[PDB]
Amino acid sequence: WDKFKAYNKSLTGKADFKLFFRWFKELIEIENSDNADITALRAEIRAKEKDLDNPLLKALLAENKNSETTKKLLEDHQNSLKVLKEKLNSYYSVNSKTLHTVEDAMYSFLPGFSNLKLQRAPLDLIVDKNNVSLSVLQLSQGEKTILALIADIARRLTLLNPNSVNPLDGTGIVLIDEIDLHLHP
Amino acid sequence: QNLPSRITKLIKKSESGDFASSYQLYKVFGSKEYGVEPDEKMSDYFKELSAKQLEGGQLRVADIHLENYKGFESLIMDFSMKKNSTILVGNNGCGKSTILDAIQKGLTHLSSRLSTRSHNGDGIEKHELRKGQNYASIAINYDYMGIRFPMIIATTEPGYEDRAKSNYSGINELGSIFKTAHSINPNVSFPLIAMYTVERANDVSTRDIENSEEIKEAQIWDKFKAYNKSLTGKADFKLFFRWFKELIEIENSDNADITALRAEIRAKEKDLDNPLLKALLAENKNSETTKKLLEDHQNSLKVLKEKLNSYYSVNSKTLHTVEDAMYSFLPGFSNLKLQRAPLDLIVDKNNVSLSVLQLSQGEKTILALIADIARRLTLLNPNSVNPLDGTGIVLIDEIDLHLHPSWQQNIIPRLEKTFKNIQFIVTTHSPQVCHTIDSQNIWLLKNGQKFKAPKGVRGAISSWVLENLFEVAQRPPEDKYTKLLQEYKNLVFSEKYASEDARKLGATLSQHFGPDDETLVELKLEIEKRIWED
RNA sequence: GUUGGGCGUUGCGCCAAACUCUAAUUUAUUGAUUACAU
Ligand SMILES: Nc1ncnc2c1ncn2[C@@H]1O[C@H](COP(=O)(O)OP(=O)(O)O)[C@@H](O)[C@H]1O
Repeated sequence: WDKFKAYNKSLTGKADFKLFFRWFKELIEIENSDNADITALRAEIRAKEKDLDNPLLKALLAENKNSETTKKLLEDHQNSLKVLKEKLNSYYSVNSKTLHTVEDAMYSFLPGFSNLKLQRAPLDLIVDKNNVSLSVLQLSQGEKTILALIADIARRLTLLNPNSVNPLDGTGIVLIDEIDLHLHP
Repeated sequence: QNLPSRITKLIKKSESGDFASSYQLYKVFGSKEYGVEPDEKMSDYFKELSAKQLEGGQLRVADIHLENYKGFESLIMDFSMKKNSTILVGNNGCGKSTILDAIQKGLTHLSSRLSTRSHNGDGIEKHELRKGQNYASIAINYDYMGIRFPMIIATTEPGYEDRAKSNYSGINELGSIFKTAHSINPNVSFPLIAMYTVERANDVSTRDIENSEEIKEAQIWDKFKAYNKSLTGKADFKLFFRWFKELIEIENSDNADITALRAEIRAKEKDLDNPLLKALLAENKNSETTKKLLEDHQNSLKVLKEKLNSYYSVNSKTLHTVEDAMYSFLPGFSNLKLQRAPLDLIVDKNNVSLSVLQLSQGEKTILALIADIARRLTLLNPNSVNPLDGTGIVLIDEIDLHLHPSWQQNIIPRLEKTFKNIQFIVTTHSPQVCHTIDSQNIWLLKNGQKFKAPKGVRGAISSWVLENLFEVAQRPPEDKYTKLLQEYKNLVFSEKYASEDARKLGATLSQHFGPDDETLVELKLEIEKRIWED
C-alpha cells in the first residue's frame, strides 16, 4: 500500500462483475479471517450511521427544539461517528478500509439500499432493501458493469488517498467512453 | 368393496412394518393397472409411511456369482450380514482384485440409477472375457432391511446369438424407492458407494491443491453430487480442499457477524441506559411520541436478542466431526489449519508446523482416504446428530499400502469404531491385518476357488496365521543359517549328539542368533538331559 | 447359524430336544389340489 502499486495499469481500465465478485469475496473474507478487531469497529460504524436515520427520532429532532439539550445530543452522536471513523483511520490498513469505502460507493450510487452481506452456501451476494434481493442473479446486465466501474473508482481513489476520512473525495480525471453502454432508459 | 387378498396381505405387512410393502401399496392405489381403483389420499398415506420406515436400515451386498470372468470359472460367495468387515487373502495371481472389479461395474450401475437419470454404466469388455469362452455373467444381490434386490450383468461375443441378456429389475426398484423418499423429505439419508484403488498412492500433490479454487461452485454442495468420480478410485483431494476452504470460511465469516451482533447489543444497551438520554427523556414521559420511540427501541432490542439467539444454535459441526474423526485415525496430528500465502494447508505434529504436501507418503494416503469418506458421508447425510453413521459399501483395495506394521493392527477396528454402520469388504496381503477379524469372515482364494479360513484366525501368534493362511514358512525356506538350524536339530534328536559336527554347529549357531534365544536353549537343555541319561 | 415337539397372561413368549456336502420358502382376475355355499 504505497499509492503507486495500483496507480499504474489504470490507463486502460476494466469494469466487469466477474472480476469484482472474486475481488470482493477475498476482500470481505481476508479482512475477517485475520485482524478481526477492525470488523467490530466497522460493524458498529454501520450501526451508528444507520440508526441516526430513524424517522421517529428524526421527526422529533425536526420538531420544536428550543432546548439546547437536543442540539447537544445531536452534536454528541455526530462526534461519536467522527471519533469512530478517526479510530478506523488511525488503524492504517490496506484490504480493511477499502471494503468500507467500496460499500459506501454502492450505498450511495444505488439510493436507499441497506447493508450488503455475502452468503456462502449459495454465493448470492445480497443487497438489502426493505425486501431482500440478489445481485449475482438479478440486477440486469449493465447494472453490474456500472457497479463494477464505481467499485473500481472507489478502490483506486481510496488507495491513492491515505487518511482522508471520506476517501471518495479526491480529485482528478476519469474518462468514460459511451457511458450509455448497457443501460435501461 | 372386496379388497383383494394380496392387498390385505400387503396392508398387514405394512402394519407389521416394511418399506417395500408400502411402496407396492402407493403404486397399487395410484394407478388403474394393478387392478384396484385409484385412491389418491390413501396412496399418499402409504407413500409417506414407506418413506418414513426407510430410516435405520443398512445397505449391504449379500452374495455374488461370477461366471467366466477374468480368472474365475464359477464362483459363489456369501458375505456376512451380522459382521461389518470381509477380508480377501490370497496369492498375487489368484483373483482377489477380480472380485472387487466385479462388485464394481454393478456398483457403478446402482450409483448411476440412484443419482442420475442416465440409466447407463459399466459393462464387461471384450478383453475381460475368459480366454476361450464366449459368454460371461456377473450377478449381485443387494440387501436392505432383510429384503433383497436381484441383479445380473452379462455379455456375449458378437459372433454367436446372446445367451445371457442383461437384467436390472431390483436396482431400478431401489433407486425409485430412494428417490421417492427424497421427494417426500429432502433430508433422507442415502447409502455411500465408493472404491479406493491402489492409485490412491499419488492422491495428494501440490498440483492438485494449486488450482483447487478454480473449479465449478455447484459440483460439491448437494446430496446427489457425492457420486461423481467416486468409484474411479483416486480418493479426491482437490474437491476436499475446496470443501475445507468453504467450511473454514463459513466459520471465519460467521461468528464475526455474531461478534458484531453482540457488540451491537452492547451498544444498544448503552444507548438505552445513556444517563444523559434517560434524563432528557424523563422531562416529557407522558408524551405519546416519547413512549412510542422507547417502546420501539425496546422491541428492536428484543428482536436483536432473538437474532443473536438464531445463530446461537448453529453449531456447525460439519468441520468438527470431520476433524475429530480424522485426528483419531492418524495419531499425534492435531490443529489442522489453512495458510493463504501459497494456498496450502498446515498441520501440526510433535509441536512442528508442516504442510500436507510435504508429509510422509504413508500418512497422506490415509489422510485423503479418511477425508474423502468423511466428506462423502457428510454430503450424503443431511443435518443429523451424527453424520458419519451412514450406510453403504466401501471397497478399500490393498489396504497394506504405505502402512508400517504397527497401524495394521489398528486400522480395521478403528474404521469400524469411527464408522460403525459401513460394510468394509477389503483385500490385503499383510499378515498383521488378518489377526484382528473372526476366522469366519476371511475368504482365502487360490486356483480360482474359495477356501474358508482355519479355526481361530483372531488374535493369535503371527507366525501361525502366516503359516496357515499364506502357506509361507515362519523361517526362511532357503537360507544357509536356517539349513544349519535344521541340520543341528535333526542330529540333536538322533545319533551324533556329541560328535564331530555337534559342537561346531552349536558354536556357529551360538555366534549368531545370540547364545540366549528360544530354540537353542531348548536344544541345549534336551541334549544335556539325554547325555545325562546315557 | 437351521428343524421338529410341549405348556398357555397364545396374529407368539417360554420350556424341553436335535442337525452341520464350504451353501434358506414368495404370482392372480391362470391352471392343478383341500375345504364350505351349491
Ligand atoms: N482373458 C484371460 N484369460 C486367462 N486368464 C485371465 C484372463 N483375464 C484375466 N485373467 C486372470 O486374471 C488374474 C489377475 O489377477 P487379479 O484379478 O489382478 O487379482 P490379484 O491382484 O489379487 O492378483 C490373472 O491371474 C489372470 O490370469
